[PDB]
Amino acid sequence: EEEDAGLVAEAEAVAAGWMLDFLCLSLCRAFRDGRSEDFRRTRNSAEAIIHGLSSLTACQLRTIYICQFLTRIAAGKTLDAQFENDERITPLESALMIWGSIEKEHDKLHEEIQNLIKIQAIAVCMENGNFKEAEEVFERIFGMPFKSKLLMIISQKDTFHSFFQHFSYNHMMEKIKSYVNYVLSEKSSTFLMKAAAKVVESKR
Amino acid sequence: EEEDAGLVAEAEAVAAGWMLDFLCLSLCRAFRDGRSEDFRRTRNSAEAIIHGLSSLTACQLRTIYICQFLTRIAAGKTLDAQFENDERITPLESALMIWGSIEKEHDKLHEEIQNLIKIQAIAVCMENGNFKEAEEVFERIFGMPFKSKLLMIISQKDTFHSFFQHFSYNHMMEKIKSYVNYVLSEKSSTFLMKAAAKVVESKR
Ligand SMILES: CS(=O)(=O)NC1(C(=O)O)CCCCC1
Ligand SMILES: CS(=O)(=O)NC1(C(=O)O)CCCCC1
Repeated sequence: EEEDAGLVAEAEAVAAGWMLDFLCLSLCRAFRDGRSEDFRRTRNSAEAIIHGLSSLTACQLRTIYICQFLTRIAAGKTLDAQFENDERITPLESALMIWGSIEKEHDKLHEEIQNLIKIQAIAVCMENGNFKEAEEVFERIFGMPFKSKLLMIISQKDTFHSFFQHFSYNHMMEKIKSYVNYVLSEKSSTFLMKAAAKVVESKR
Repeated sequence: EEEDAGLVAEAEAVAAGWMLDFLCLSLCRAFRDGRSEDFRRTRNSAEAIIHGLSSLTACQLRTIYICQFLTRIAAGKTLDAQFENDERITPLESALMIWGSIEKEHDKLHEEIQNLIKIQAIAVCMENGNFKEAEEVFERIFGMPFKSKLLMIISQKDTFHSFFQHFSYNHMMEKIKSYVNYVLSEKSSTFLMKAAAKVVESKR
């Protein structure tokens, strides 16, 4: 009776871990494919599942950080979104924090993604007339050559600058999508997805 | 490329169906055990998963009605909850609608549960001083012997009546819990729960 409830709770924790992995794989694919509504609905599902979990392995915490990073990147142009208790931190600043917190290799791709988020964190403020806020974002990030070029653009209030077109929002998204392509190949073999794909293939 | 995305979407629909079944089993157990916070968190998870599903088998629709019925029963005393587009329909009235919509046997237990919800739908209004609303609930439900006894109690405004203690809220909950005990035994063999319990048992 007391042992039965204990065995049930452990089984629920096992199933929840499988649901979290599947939902991360679904979120990464939606981000890659640009399926905006599917990403929104899948994020709602991962949030709910995460609140029903208590114990997290190091791998599950990395998986959660991935969902969080993609959620902030998708909301990168939504300056009204508050992802941290400090109301000043913009969505791309919150993404940059999670990017530097994941236990992952700091390869060339990692650094390019980091620098593209830094430039775009400022650019999105400028492209909305929020020039004072761009300087405040700049001070929190920077905490050069590029550093002084960026301060010069904020100071000149030239929102439509050629620098923000070379290191564009679309370039940041494409570099992030190439990274998500590695996460997708890694989680394609998780339990729920593997068992679901096997049921589908058996009906072909 | 176009066929790959199609196979992925079908696998996601298969996994979602397994998540819906597991989450119904988790919700029924929480209701039975009286684990209020676990029920609230699990309901949040089933809602999110349901919004990510498009096709529903007849069995999945029955499963959803079960989650809905238990959700309204749990909110039975919360008269500020609006479960239908018509703002007048109280939570126990909304539960009675789903109870008469499930494709299930109309055994003795089914009818006892139906009649206990009818009496309590009125009683909860009286026990909050909402006497006019109790008469309005009574008219929508009824739409005797019991019928005239109930009208007499509403008319006398005797909120604390001996009738509402014999056919009490606790009796309605206990009868509903015995029914949930049958749903729990039926869904204990669903894919995700069976596979999770097997992982737990293998570590013992
Ligand atoms: C806005 S969020 O913080 O990014 N949302 C999650 C949460 O747990 O809050 C974290 C992982 C993605 C979905 C759920
Ligand atoms: C308030 S509710 O309507 O009862 N919520 C569900 C929904 O889909 O809205 C239905 C099944 C239970 C959880 C999700």
